[PDB]
Amino acid sequence: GMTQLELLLERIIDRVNVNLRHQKFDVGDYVRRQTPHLHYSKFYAFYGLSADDPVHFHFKNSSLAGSYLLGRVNVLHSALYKSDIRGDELKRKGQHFVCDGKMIPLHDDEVITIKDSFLNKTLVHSNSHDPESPEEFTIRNTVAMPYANIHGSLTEGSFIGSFATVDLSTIHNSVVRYFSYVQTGELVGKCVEPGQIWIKSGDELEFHYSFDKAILDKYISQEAGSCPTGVLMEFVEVRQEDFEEVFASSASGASVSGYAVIKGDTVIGENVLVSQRAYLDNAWMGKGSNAQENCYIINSRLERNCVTAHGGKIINAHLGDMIFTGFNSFLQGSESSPLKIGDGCVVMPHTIIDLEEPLEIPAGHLVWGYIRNKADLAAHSISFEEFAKVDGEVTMGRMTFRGKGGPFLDSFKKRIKRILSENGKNFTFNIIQPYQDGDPRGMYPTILIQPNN
Amino acid sequence: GMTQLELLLERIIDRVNVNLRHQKFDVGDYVRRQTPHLHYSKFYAFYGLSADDPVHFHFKNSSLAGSYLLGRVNVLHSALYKSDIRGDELKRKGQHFVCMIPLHDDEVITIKDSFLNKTLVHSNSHDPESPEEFTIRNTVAMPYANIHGSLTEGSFIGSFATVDLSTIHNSVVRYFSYVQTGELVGKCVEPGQIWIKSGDELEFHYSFDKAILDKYISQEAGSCPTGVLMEFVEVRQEDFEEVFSASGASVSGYAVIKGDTVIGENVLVSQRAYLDNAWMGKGSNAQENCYIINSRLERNCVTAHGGKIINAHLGDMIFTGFNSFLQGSESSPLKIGDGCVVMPHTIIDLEEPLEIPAGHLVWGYIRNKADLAAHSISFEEFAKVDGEVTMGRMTFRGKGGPFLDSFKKRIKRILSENGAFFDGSEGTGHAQKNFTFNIIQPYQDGDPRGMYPTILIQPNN
Ligand SMILES: [Cl-]
Ligand SMILES: [Cl-]
Ligand SMILES: [Cl-]
Ligand SMILES: [Cl-]
Ligand SMILES: [Cl-]
Ligand SMILES: [Cl-]
Repeated sequence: GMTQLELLLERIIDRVNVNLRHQKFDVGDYVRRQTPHLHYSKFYAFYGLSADDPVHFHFKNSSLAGSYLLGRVNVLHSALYKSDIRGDELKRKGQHFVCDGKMIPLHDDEVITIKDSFLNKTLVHSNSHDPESPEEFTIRNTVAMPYANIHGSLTEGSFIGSFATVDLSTIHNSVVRYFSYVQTGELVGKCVEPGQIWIKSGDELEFHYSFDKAILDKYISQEAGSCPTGVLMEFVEVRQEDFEEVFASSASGASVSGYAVIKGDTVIGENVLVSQRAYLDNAWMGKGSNAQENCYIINSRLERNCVTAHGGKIINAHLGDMIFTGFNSFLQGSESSPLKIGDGCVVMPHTIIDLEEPLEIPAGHLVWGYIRNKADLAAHSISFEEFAKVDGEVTMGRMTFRGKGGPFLDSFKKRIKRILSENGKNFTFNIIQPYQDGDPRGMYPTILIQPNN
Repeated sequence: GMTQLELLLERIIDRVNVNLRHQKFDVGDYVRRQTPHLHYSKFYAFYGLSADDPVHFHFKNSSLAGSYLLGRVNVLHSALYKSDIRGDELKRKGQHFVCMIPLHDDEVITIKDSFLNKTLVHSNSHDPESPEEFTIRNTVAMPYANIHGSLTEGSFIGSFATVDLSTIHNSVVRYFSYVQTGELVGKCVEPGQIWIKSGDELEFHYSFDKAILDKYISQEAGSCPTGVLMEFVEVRQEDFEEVFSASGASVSGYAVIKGDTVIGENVLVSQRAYLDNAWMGKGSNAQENCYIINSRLERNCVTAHGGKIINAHLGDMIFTGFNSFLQGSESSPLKIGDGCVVMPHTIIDLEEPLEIPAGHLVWGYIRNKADLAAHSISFEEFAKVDGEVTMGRMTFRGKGGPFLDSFKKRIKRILSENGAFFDGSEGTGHAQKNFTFNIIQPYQDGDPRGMYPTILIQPNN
């Protein structure tokens, strides 16, 4: 027969597949593996406990192997493998969901509910931005691959590829493939191929970029039945070890999680926030800067007020005042080819800078795509000053934009500003173990954790 | 302002004191301590998970620091410090408590508004008033106490005290006292009393000299237990932390096995058993919290919880009672002949070599031969008794024969259930017929520090 876990996976596969059926996309070989009951029972999982935030966890008929969960989370008939479910931004009862001048009071504390889903090394963060569900950040009938980001995005009946990002969007019965970024409000019954960057707000704003596959695949790709490969993968994996070490484990206004890696000649300035799963190596953090979960900052200097979003990687770079580095960005200079970024620049999500020569980006530029040199930069950037005049359609190679450039640019300024603001929490991670043998091996029993009266 | 744990303890104390108010007994200083929140948060607890037995745990408003829990257990508004709650023998739905009523439900342990310190809870409910519920409520228990098949309520159980197969209500049972009396209501049992009482036609009493007892074990309010017995166990609790091929045999991974220990066939060595240079003959059974050291046990020997055997040679089917301390040495070796029954809370501390003949009943305090004479009797002579007998500090009323058979029946049944008589087919038992201890952690800071949150663990549908 099949073990409970082997059966659990097949049922998830089947539920996801029926929902995705119109996309003729089979998740099976992305999920399915060798005697997982044996692989999974090897692992603990961890749940956060805080004196200051009332606990809620409900784990029912699931596996959690190697996962960390924080906040209020239900895991139902699911399998989470080395994922991070971060419910620290979830709203509380009596708080309001605000929408186009309406305010909807929450009946109950917001929870993250994961149901009939398989999440592999996936980060789930922020909260519900869909007024259909203000009390629940629902992920159901979903598969997500390594280093995916489900950021403030209700997801159902969908597939989220490796290093794919879904941002403040409702995802319904859709495929978002590796290294694709989606911020569209809603994505319904779609198939987004790999290496697409897509922003869409209303009917007067739309940005699209598309990576040359031949180039992208070197950094990240994945084939069904096999796990992801490429530079980005090597990069994160080769460092996961150092994260282990730090788990087992001076500047005014600064906060540095114990759950961050801090390495070499790192200098933490004032008002600097370094969150968990942040990785700093020889990092000079200028006043006001903010490293976020799952970002890497290496042999770099950030002058001031720089925000690095989740999955953001910065190597051998010098950043000025208030640079915003988007999701999953790979900004690699070297010692022979240093990278400079001028004040106020916005580096769009999923930007890959991999220098062959020294490069300096001038202040007040919007940057995207693939950049190795000066020519590439010219083909993959524009100044705020020029772009802010745009009212219509612009094409620059693999990039198209439709709408007003001013408000677009402003959407990014507001976002860094809000992060730097809000930015300016006492808890530990408790162990949870699975069945060690027999049929239920690798499964966790039905567990309900809550506060004492 | 008090923390949640400090407050929890006070609440417990106040409840238990109301129960005990007619005895004017204050449990306060036995329970209470310095910044307990800081101390208890330093510890993990453990719950047993089986693929084979449906899990049930419910922990509400409690601290579990350093404790181990197994089987169907509810812990409510309680503080359990380094205790062992063992529900492995609880009954199941459809089984039949003889008095025959059926159980309509699986039997559950419920501990509520109690404080249990290095206490062993075992067996099940022997009260026909409460067949489906083994309750321990408004109770305080001190180190190395046994609550064995005994419902307790509004009571105090002293250090190394044992309450066996009895319902204990608004009573104080003091240190190293053994009670098996069916029910013990509104009583006060002083230290070092051994009391068995069945119906109206049976009663046994022994009493230790206090000057003597106190050297082995004593406790005063506000302080923890002292004495030889305390130094003995504590000097070894370390070897336990570390730890945490014979036909028909079963040795727990959670047991200590040391030196030149030999595990015979059909041998059952349970968790928290401690063997060191123990030759364990076929059928023998080392239970939780027992110690067997520099000893040879010939066969079918059962050593009850707390039983300690040192530098001894035991024959065939010796029954060593609860919390016994049987110490010989190399210059003073101890021999116990076939079939002997060593009553609960027996203390042998040899000054000279001593051999106990086969088919003897032993109790009390024994260092030499003179003492042995004063503190034992042959089954053959005792079986003749129908009436009253006195032997020094020992008193007996009833029929000696039935009394003896009550012991024999027990060892025999234990052996049997243990699968001591495994032929390779029939006589199958525990030693032949599986879980892990999983961790739980408390709150590490603030107000709730040292507390565990509310946890409900159950099977998947
Ligand atoms: Cl896997
Ligand atoms: Cl919406
Ligand atoms: Cl993909
Ligand atoms: Cl204590
Ligand atoms: Cl104990
Ligand atoms: Cl006492």
